[PDB]
Amino acid sequence: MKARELDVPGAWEITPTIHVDSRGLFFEWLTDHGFRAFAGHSLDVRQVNCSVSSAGVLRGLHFAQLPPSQAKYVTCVSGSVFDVVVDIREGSPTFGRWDSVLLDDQDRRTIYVSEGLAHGFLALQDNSTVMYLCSAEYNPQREHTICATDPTLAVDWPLVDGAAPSLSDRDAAAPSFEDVRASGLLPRWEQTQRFIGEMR
Amino acid sequence: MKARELDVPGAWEITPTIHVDSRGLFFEWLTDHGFRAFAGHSLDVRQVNCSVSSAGVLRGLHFAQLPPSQAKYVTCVSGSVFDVVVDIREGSPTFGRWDSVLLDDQDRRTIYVSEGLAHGFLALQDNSTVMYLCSAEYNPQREHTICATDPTLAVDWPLVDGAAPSLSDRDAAAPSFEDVRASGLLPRWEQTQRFIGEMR
Repeated sequence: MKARELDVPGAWEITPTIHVDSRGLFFEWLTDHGFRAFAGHSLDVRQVNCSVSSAGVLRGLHFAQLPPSQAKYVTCVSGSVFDVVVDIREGSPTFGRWDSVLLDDQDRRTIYVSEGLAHGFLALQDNSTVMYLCSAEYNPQREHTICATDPTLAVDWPLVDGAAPSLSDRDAAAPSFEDVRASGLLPRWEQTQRFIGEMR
Repeated sequence: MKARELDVPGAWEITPTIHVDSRGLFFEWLTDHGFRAFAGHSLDVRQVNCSVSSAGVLRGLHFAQLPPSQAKYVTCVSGSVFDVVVDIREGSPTFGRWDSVLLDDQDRRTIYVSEGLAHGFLALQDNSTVMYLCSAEYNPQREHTICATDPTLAVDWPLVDGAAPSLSDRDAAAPSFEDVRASGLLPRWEQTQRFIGEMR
């Protein structure tokens, strides 16, 4: 299982080894040995979520406060989504930068988003199903959103032929990256790096 | 999340609460609190597998030796499969009995199969995708198969319009339930119950 670190350190694109046969195909989405190899520790799966999205739906950008924050291991099992990770860790060398992975049912990649990072996606097709393993259960009291179209982050979302994204009400009213930063709610690089080190 | 114990004790059918909105739908597939409620302990996810199957493919019947065996939390995210669990635990009150759950992308149910049970499924539609969380990594040296069409177990598979199942080569040559039993490879109820108790 090929794992490539993204331009945001602590986020990875994983490409599975897909076994194809007369019955269809099989692959190992996660393995503890494969995960540990790139992440340096085991993924503690406390929750697994699934969404189905129509074309142009944008969910994000979410993060969870440290600790324990909420690491995400994210894949698309039908359709396709353009998935984004944002370095929101203050003091990080790449603070403010983002990168993307194309998740879909063709190459069946995954994005791993480690703790204190922000994540979201835009569904590129109808009936786009995303599953994601989380290192913590849903905790609306420590989960935050950043406007997915925030001009400081300036993520380049690939609009669908060629229309405005559909967002939830909460995601549509999300505060700006600068609002969140100035609220002292962004994770700190020093502590996220240390928290990941104590797991390793 | 509604959890109903099957006729095989230690296997459960889980029905999620599906949240539907303008974007599509979302649900929590697993939560630690929801899992613990019915299973009495946390699921230790060490591997997650995914298959895509065409109509009439039958995978099974697999089990893993205790300990730690391999508990499975199994769902269908596209298409539909008829999923079977078999009580292969010697000394169990329901030794030899089986039950089924219909997994599909409509009701989005799950089957939880605890340790020392045997599991399999028959895909009822093309492009039937199954994901499953496992409490242990793939260990071909402690994993065994029982003929899915074994006459002692006598599972009633729902053949697809109306043809023989397609099996892997290994599953097509699997030994009989009585071969496995007589090889002392079946799990023991007393130890599986005790192993689950030490986790609880």
